[PDB]
Amino acid sequence: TSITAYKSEGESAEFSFPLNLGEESLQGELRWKAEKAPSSQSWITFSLKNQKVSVQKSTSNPKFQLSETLPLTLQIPQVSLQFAGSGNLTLTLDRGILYQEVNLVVMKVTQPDSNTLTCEVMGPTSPKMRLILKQENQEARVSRQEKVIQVQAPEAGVWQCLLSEGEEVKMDSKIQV
Repeated sequence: TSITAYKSEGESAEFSFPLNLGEESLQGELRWKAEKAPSSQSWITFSLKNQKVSVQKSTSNPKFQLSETLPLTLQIPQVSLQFAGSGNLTLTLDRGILYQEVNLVVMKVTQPDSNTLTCEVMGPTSPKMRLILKQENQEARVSRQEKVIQVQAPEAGVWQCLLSEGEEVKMDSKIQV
């Protein structure tokens, strides 16, 4: 089921749904819940006929983009902490309602003044997930088990910011301070 896409702001998230591509025709719908402003209405309606995907009136916020053919890739295109959350991609009567869960977690690293270095993430994170601000190739300076960690008066250099679950680093992002 589930699929998670980890991205730094300003990047593209692209999900790929690669299931049982026979001669199928579908009606498909994707609806999204953006994490802090859960203003319901995000969706895209599309249809499949002969391997050509098509969109029946979609939404515009975020601008979901669908692949005009198989394989059915949905791409949210210039990610932002404000679009992180998750949604389900319902597929239809292929034979029944086939479904997929989809998520997007977003990281934002900033140097707000020069006392501050910040790293914040938004979206669906496990609680065995911690944020880490490190110097480019050195060791973790801060490793807090929160969603926004901060570092006081960072030494000039490449800092890196990482999201890890267990010994698994889900993602990272660098900044030159």
